[PDB]
Amino acid sequence: HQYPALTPEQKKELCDIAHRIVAPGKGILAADESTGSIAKRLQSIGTENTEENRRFYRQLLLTADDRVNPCIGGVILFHETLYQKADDGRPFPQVIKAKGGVVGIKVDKGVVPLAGTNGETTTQGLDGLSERCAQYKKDGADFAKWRCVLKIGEHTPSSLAIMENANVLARYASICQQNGIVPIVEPEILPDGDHDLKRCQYVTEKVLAAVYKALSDHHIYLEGTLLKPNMVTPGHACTQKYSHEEIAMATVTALRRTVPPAVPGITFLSGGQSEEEASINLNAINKCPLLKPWALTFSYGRALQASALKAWGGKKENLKAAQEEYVKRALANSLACQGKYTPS
Amino acid sequence: HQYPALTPEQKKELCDIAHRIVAPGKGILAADESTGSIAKRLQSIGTENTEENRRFYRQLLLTADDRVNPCIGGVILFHETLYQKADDGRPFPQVIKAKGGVVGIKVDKGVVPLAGTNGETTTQGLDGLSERCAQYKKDGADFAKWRCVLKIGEHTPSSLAIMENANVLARYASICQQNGIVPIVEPEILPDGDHDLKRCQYVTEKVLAAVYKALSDHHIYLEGTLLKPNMVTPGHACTQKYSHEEIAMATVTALRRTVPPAVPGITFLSGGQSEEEASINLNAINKCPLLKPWALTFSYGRALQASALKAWGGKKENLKAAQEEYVKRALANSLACQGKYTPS
Amino acid sequence: HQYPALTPEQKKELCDIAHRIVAPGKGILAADESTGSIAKRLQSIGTENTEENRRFYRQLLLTADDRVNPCIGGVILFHETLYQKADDGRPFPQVIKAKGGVVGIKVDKGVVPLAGTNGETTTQGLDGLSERCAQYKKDGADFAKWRCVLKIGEHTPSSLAIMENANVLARYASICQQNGIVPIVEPEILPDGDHDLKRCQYVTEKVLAAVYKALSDHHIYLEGTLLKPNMVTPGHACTQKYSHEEIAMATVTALRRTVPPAVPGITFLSGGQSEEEASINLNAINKCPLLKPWALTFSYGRALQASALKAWGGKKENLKAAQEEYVKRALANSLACQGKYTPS
Amino acid sequence: HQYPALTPEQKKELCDIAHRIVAPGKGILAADESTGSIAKRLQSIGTENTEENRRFYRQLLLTADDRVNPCIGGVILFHETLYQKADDGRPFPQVIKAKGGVVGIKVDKGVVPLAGTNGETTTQGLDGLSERCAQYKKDGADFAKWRCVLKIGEHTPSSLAIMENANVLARYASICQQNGIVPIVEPEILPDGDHDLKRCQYVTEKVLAAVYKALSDHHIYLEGTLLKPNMVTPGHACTQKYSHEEIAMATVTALRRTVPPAVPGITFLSGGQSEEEASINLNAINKCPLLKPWALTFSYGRALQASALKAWGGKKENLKAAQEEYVKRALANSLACQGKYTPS
Repeated sequence: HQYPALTPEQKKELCDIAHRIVAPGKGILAADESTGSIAKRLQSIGTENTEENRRFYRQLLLTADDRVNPCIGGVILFHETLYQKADDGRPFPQVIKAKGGVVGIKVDKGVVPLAGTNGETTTQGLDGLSERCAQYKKDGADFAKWRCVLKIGEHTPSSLAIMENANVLARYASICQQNGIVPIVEPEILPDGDHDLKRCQYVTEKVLAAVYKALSDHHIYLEGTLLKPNMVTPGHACTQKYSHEEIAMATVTALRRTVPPAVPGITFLSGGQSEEEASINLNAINKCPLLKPWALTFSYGRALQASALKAWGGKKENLKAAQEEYVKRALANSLACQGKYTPS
Repeated sequence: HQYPALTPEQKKELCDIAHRIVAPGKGILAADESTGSIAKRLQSIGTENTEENRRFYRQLLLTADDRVNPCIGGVILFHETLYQKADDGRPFPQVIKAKGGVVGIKVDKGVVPLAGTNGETTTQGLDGLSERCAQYKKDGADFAKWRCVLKIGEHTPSSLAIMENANVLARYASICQQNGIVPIVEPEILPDGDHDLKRCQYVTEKVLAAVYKALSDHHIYLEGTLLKPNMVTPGHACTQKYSHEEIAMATVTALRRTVPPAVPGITFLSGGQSEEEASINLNAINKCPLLKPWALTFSYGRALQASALKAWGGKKENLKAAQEEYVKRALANSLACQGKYTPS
Repeated sequence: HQYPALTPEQKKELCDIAHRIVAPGKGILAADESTGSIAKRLQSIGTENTEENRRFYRQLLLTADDRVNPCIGGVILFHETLYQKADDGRPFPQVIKAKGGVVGIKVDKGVVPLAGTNGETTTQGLDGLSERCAQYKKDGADFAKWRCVLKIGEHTPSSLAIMENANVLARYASICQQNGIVPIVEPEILPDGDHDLKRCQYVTEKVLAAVYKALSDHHIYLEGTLLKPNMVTPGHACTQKYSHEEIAMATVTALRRTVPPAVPGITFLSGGQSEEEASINLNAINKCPLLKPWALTFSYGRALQASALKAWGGKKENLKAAQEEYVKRALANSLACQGKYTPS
Repeated sequence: HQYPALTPEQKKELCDIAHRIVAPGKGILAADESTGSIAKRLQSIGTENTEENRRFYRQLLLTADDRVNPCIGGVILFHETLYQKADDGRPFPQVIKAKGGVVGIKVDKGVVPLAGTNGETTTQGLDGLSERCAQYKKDGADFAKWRCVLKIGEHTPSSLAIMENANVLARYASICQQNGIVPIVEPEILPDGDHDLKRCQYVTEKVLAAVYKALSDHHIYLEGTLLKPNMVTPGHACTQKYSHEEIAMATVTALRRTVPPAVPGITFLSGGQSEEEASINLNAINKCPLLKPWALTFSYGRALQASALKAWGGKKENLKAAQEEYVKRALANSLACQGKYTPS
């Protein structure tokens, strides 16, 4: 480093956090559903949108039993959710730390259109981000989430969208690492479209290559980062059927062609997939015959808890049973990231 | 345009605004002194920093006589200053429009360090900028100012700083043009250092080339933009003495090597220069024997009003006389941007 | 310049050559038809392809009367054609210098496919180019031609092709300027396709912006260069009919949005256009109401001499008459680059 | 792949060649000493420079015993050396194939200065490279070598030099893979200078990141490539002493931060190092506690054969003994790339 951006102590801290997140059998739980998204989910389960509703939803998910201690290496919370307290009164980050995980917080402020593109958007949130990261690390958070959205179309992702999303991801990563927070670079490719699996693999390769070029450009310490990419899955309109083995082969091939080995782990996202589909795909990815020099685990916000949310149904009396459903995913996903999961 | 970013009506509006700003004999007045900067200036003149102080300072500058009608093509205001009212009670943008100018507003939220660079910084402010631009155009503002800071050092400006400042400038320009506001791209090179004039010219050429590459990348309509670059002036520690003719030659050479002709005008900045130094340099630049296909006018926040601020001295009774000093610059600067100014 | 690439004497020489090429009423004659192209032309006129055939073809074109002294500011020759001698025995560059022009030589060695693109190609020729440029300047040549080919398709020009052609153009320009030769940057967009005029303008803007970014990157002295772009003309399959005024508006708009004013002149290419079509389009471009800070002249290899080639018909006795046809274009084109041409 | 550059059969062939080159215990022998370099070496050993001299030098090295069958996975030859024949009369590629290796050929035509840089140079050789690669694959060659030179100075490597060398490396790689030849990307950093090990690591990280960005840009199939980087070794004038463990840590750290796992192997270069120094450094690199997902072997043109060249001394009678010295390195280097080498 000509002008170092991190002291060796800071690099040690970021490496420790990142490796404790993606330790074998551990994955990320995503409770980052903002007001609109959690309102949509609560409408789906027939519940009104209030702060107490999110509070008992987190009580359902965050305050689970001790069986999910190794499964959940970390959770990502929302701002109010990070500041909210449990029924017992203890703060939620304290609950997560007692459970054994690490607290994370969604940082991005949403997507804003790019002028002159076919619906391509970039993500904002960089204003005053250093102060927010300092405050969130004061509040027990040790990693952050920033979601950038790129879509596969006939003429998209354009060069402008790819480089702009990569640059804002790198800026967010630098600001996070300057404040002791491990960034999660999340270039997320939408599964919408008629594109087949080969097209998705090609676009994922290009996007990840530009992402890590931008990370190298901004002097990002790669061992203090995580990756949250979409699995290489064909579009909903694609008539060709691809087995889980083919999904795993394409995904691991893209990650081996792009992601440097200094990345501690790759935490995949749901991307509209079902819980069983995501579990089987993660198990196949962890069972790929290729050489995989980074941890391949999960960061799911829908797969782990769709069954639990349906079981709760806006009712308190189902709580334990609903919590059971959540465990029924977490343990299973702990087997998915270890390549030890057997469906049915 | 594969996917057009502006309708022809919007392009016409931006072209009209930009050309009315830099019409012959017209320049930009910069009243963008934020709380810290205006507090420093008021401490220099021995005045406390309150909202009423800024209010009567703008009353001194904005509510001048009718002799400055052609000289001042537009002014840039601060958020409170744009929302503030005069002693008569009329809003300041109404005063500016009655005077004949066009209202502008400083948009950037300040500079934030870049990790891993020798003090290089980027500028933030993109969060929710479209809504702010819509509100400001509802408030009579038609152009905006975003100041990016690049400095000439032994190993700076780095590639990272240059491309990051160019990219954020292009993003700000696209957001502004999407809301009917003409952006002023302001890559400002600090005069600090021991570098000579050749080094400053080289760095200015590289920075402007990257700036307009980024503007082309983000589909910026160049005719709806303005440029606010520093004149090619050597550092304070540079022992070599450069005549105003050499300053003009280097500046116009850099602008001809970099700036496309679609740019309606180039409004220079003070950059720590004195009022007479800036006036003479602008007059020499407008008298350069080369072919200059864009308007070369001024955007001064110190040169036009340093004498007026000193004359005011925190006292109301000097008002008219202080206003006279302001006029003593504006008329002169109207001669500087027409190449018709004679010192002494 | 941190490490200068040209001494002031070299910059003066390049500026002098470039400005003498594009002096008002002067344009470039292109005799760069390689073995395949000149063989195709001679087959079209029913003549076999030998060295003597090219020799008397150049005798037809190069050894014209004194009426074409101001019209032809320079010619571009082939390697053998540069080394060939006239019927009188004087070398062809001596003939050109006596006529009043400046000798140029085609430098590029042809196009080679880019792997992984939809037929996109880059241009080779950089190997040992400095020695060849030194030899050619020893042989009276003062400028050079390098043709890069980009095509407008559904998904082309790709980012790879655009940046690669721009980079090889900049490398060729740097090598030429290091040896006293004024490069002609020729990013040529094929008119093939169903794309309309707006698409061609957009692609031309992007290509020219990347070209001049690459020229700035390689420290090219812009005043020692020329530009040979295609006019913004719709595809052959485009059903919409665009007037010459619209062609001129789109072309000058692209050039004003992209080309810096330091470029001494822009010498357009035929691009499959007819002689009268090219003459009328150049006349309209020179009559555009916009501000055009660079010379807008011609570099034609087909328009100036198609009539002369047809008149010759592989026969010596038509020589003078065929030469007359050539003059019938050159004078007319001298009126086209001055905006003084009247059809019929 | 939107427009595939290689059929699956071609990818299989390139993967097979690349993995057979860097199979465990195998490395590259470099006999690429051009006329000037081999003349300098022969002057050092007191021998005149003729074709027969190179012929018996290759007879010394290429026609060794059967003990070097697993050690030497491949050799890189010169054009004449590839076309030369042994004393028995069998062609040298046949000798290499019988020994068990794979034939390679140096492709680059040398370094040419970059205008406007502090001595930075780029490499030429792309002209007609596809035909040469086709001919060389017809002559038994299956991989190629292209050496690009970047140097660490006070202000170098510049951005221009880094991106230009990366782009020409990617172009060479694409041309090679289009003709069944596995390219060796060789961005070689000169050890000249007073820079310490941290500076060399930083520059190596940036150069490798740009190199693989350019490889991704040109659609290079990474599994059909090899890498030939310099070990992260401080300058000759650097007063600080770095242990072999520190060299290994810095080198593997740079490779893990930059090189994707799809690269079959990384074959280091001598870089002016001694034979024992290179062997110990390679052994330490193969013994690094980090996760190394690519083969880490050698590509030495001086370390393997300096002792053999000194033992030969321009005399035939020492042949066997000199060959013994060559074996004394090869076996040792087979232990260096397996992490099984013990000095003394």
